[PDB]
Amino acid sequence: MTEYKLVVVGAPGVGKSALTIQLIQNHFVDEYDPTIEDSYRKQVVIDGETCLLDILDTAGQEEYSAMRDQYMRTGEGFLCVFAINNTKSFEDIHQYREQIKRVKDSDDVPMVLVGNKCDLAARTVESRQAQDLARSYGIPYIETSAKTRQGVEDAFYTLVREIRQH
Amino acid sequence: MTEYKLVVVGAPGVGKSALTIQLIQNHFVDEYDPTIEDSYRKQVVIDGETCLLDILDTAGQEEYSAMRDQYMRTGEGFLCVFAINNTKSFEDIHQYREQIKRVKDSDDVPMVLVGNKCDLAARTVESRQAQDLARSYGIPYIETSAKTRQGVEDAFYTLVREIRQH
Ligand SMILES: Nc1nc2c(ncn2[C@@H]2O[C@H](COP(=O)(O)OP(=O)(O)CP(=O)(O)O)[C@@H](O)[C@H]2O)c(=O)[nH]1
Ligand SMILES: Nc1nc2c(ncn2[C@@H]2O[C@H](COP(=O)(O)OP(=O)(O)CP(=O)(O)O)[C@@H](O)[C@H]2O)c(=O)[nH]1
Ligand SMILES: [Mn+2]
Ligand SMILES: [Mn+2]
Repeated sequence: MTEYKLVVVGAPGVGKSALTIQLIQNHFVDEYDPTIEDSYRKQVVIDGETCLLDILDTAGQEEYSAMRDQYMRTGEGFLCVFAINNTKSFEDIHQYREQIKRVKDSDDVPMVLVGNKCDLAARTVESRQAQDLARSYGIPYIETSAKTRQGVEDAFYTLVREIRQH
Repeated sequence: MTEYKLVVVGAPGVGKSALTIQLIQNHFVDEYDPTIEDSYRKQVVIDGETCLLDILDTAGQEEYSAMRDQYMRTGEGFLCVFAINNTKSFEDIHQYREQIKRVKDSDDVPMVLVGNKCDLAARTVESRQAQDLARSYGIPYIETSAKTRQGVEDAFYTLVREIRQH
C-alpha cells in the first residue's frame, strides 16, 4: 500500500509527542517525558485510500541537529508545530523550516504549520500572526489541541493530502 | 469579521443538502426534499479565526443553469459533490467545474472534490478514480458521509483554507 513518511518537528515542549499519541493511541499524555526519537506506524484509510502513516516523532534541541538532517532527508511531509502560549517556539519555526528546505533542496516541501495547545486561555501568539506566516510560507495553518483532540486528524490528514498534490 | 461565501454544487441527489445540514444543524436528513436554493449563515471559529460561513446550497438540474451562473459568480469557494454509488454524478463533475471556470474567468478557483455517501457498501466509483481526477484538477479530494458525519467538517474547513491561500 501507499506509505506516507511524516515527520513532526518543533521546539522542545510544544506537544509534538502529545499530538502523535492522540492520533495513534487515543489519549492525551500529560506527563513530562522528553523524546529522542520515536517512530509510529499505522494502517489507516484516508479518503478511501488504504495507506500506512509512518510517523517520525523527533526531539527538539541542538543535541539533535545531527539526527535531524538525517531524518528530514527521508520525510515526505512535515508537521511544523509551535505552542500558542509560547512565542519563542513560534519564532523558532523559521529555523526548522529553513533546515528542512536545506536538506530537501526545496523551496516547497509538503508542510503544515500547527499551532498547538489551543485549549489554553493564555495565548501569546495570535492566530492572525501565525496565519500570515503560513501564507508567506505558502502552507496551511491548523490550530490543534492534543488535550481535547481538536484539529488533530485535520492536521495529519491535511499533510497527507498536501503530499498527494505535490 | 471575515466572511467566506461557499457554494455547494453537484448532480441532483448526491447529498448536497445533507452535508450542509449536518454541518449546521447536527443531524442527518434522510428525507426526499429537493432544493431550489437555500442559504445558511453561521458564525464559526476555524483555526482561531472568527468568521462567518455563508453557504449557498444549490439545485442540481438544467432548470437552474440561470440561477447557477448568478450564484457561481459571487461564490469564493465551491464544494463539488458526487456520490460514490453514482457514476453518472461523478462524470457530471466535469460539467460543473467547467461552468464555474467560465463564470469565474479562472482556471483556478478554490474548490474541493467531495465523494459523498462513503458509508454505503455499494461503491461504483473507486477512490483512486476520484483521486486522479482531483490531482488533474489540482484540488483536494475528500470523502464524506452526511450520514455518519465522517469528513464533513474536513471538507468545509479545507475549502475555507483553500480560499485563504488563494
Ligand atoms: N493543555 C495542553 N497541554 C498540552 C498539549 N499538548 C501537549 N501538552 C503538554 O505539554 C507538555 C509537553 O508535551 P509533549 O507532547 O511531551 O511535547 P514535546 O514537544 O513532544 C516535548 P519534547 O520536545 O522534549 O520531545 C506535556 O505536559 C503535555 O501534556 C495541548 O494541546 N494542550
Ligand atoms: N447513506 C447516505 N445517504 C445519504 C448521504 N447523504 C445524503 N444521503 C441521502 O441521499 C438523498 C438525497 O440527499 P439530499 O441531501 O437531499 O441531496 P441533494 O443533492 O441535496 C438533492 P437536490 O439536488 O434535489 O437538492 C437523501 O435521501 C439523503 O438522506 C450519505 O452520506 N449517506
Ligand atoms: Mn516528544
Ligand atoms: Mn438539496
